[PDB]
Amino acid sequence: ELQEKLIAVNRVSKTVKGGRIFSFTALTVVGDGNGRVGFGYGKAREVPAAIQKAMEKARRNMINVALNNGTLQHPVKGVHTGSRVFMQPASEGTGIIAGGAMRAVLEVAGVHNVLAKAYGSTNPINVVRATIDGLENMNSPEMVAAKRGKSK
RNA sequence: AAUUGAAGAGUUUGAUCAUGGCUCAGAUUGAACGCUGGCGGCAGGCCUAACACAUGCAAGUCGAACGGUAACAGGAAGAAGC
Repeated sequence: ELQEKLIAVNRVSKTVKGGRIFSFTALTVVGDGNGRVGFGYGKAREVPAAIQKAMEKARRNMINVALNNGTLQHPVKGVHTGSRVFMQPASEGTGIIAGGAMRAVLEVAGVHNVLAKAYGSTNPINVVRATIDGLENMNSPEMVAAKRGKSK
C-alpha cells in the first residue's frame, strides 16, 4: 500500500590506512498513488542495512503532490545540480514513456500518463531530486485560481 | 472519424559530482556475405565502367493516290495430257 521501490545501489570506498572500507549506498522511493512521494538515500556497511535505512528515510520527509486525475495539469521543467527533467501532461496514451530512475518515481507517484524526459548528466539521485522538486513546484488549477481570482 | 505527442545503459577515479567524447539497445535499404530453405500472392533486380560490343528484333502503313505488274489464287483471253 505504501508503494516502495528502490532504484539503484552503489558501493563506496574510504581508502583507510589499513586498506579500503567498502560501504554501500542505496536509493529508494515511496508513495501510494495519489501524491505523497518520498525518497531516501541510505548508507551502511551492507546492502540490506543500506536499503532498510533508505526506506526508513523515505518514510519521513514525504511531500505530497497536487496531481490531476492521472497526470499533471500543465507541463513543467525541473532543474537540479546536473540534471534537467521535462514533464508533459500527455493525456490518454495508455501509459507512461519515462526511462530509468524516472519511470520508477512516477509509477510510485501514481501518474499513469506523462511525457517524461531527462536532459543532462543521468545521475539517478540527481534526476530523482529534480523530479521531486518539479513536482513540488507544480501547482494545481484550484490553487492558482484561489490565489489569482479565478473568474473562469 | 484526416500527426494524441519524446525512455536509456556502460566507460576517466581509491570512491563523488560535472564537463566531455567513445560504445550499445530501434528502425530502415536497389543491400552484400555465411548457414539454412516448403509453397503462394505482391513488389524489386548493373548503385560500380555515360567501359566496348557478336548476334536477333525493336517504324512501317496506305492499291480507297499513282505508272505498274516480279509475284501468282488464279476464275478467267486462248489452247490442251482431255
